Formats: sequence, C-alpha cells, structure tokens
Amino acid sequence: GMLPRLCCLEKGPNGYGFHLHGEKGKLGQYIRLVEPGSPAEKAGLLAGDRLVEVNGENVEKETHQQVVSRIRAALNAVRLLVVDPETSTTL
Ligand SMILES: [Cl-]
Ligand SMILES: [Cl-]
Ligand SMILES: [Cl-]
Ligand SMILES: [Cl-]
Repeated sequence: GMLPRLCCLEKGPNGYGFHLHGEKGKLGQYIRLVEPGSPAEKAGLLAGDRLVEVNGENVEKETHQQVVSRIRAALNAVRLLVVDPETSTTL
C-alpha cells in the first residue's frame, strides 16, 4: 500500500499506550515506546514512526505542546497518519 498507514486508536483504561517525542532539529513528532497489548499496538502504531496528521489535520510544523493538546482534546479516539522517516521526506 502506497498510502501512509492510518492508525485508528480508541483510548483504553490505561490510555492509548504510546509516547510522543520531539527533537525539533528533526521535523515534527515521533512515536516511541508502544506498550505491548495496547490500543496503539492494535491500531498498527510503531515506535520510530513520524506523525504527520492527527484527526485529519497536519501536525508536522506544530510544537510538541500543540500536538499533545490536539490528541488530549479529542473524544477518546484518534486517527494518526504516520510515515517511516527512513523512506519519507517532507519537502
Ligand atoms: Cl518519549
Ligand atoms: Cl475532528
Ligand atoms: Cl510510510
Ligand atoms: Cl522530513
């Protein structure tokens, strides 16, 4: 499939089960630490992924805090459009 993976997560009793990290010298936010047995894993999320959209909005050039706020404000379900940074570049 040529489209980016779209991971559709429903929040569980222990949250979504992943970490989000920025470095800022790098473009945008990255997935880390996808806990075994979590909504994140069931949805197909993988640590190393670069996060491109949250619920249909591009988050590549937003601050870490902005992206976290978007995710937290959503009503307990999020669709994360993600790419493999090794093979994917924003120009
Ligand atoms: Cl982290
Ligand atoms: Cl929405
Ligand atoms: Cl990809
Ligand atoms: Cl890039």
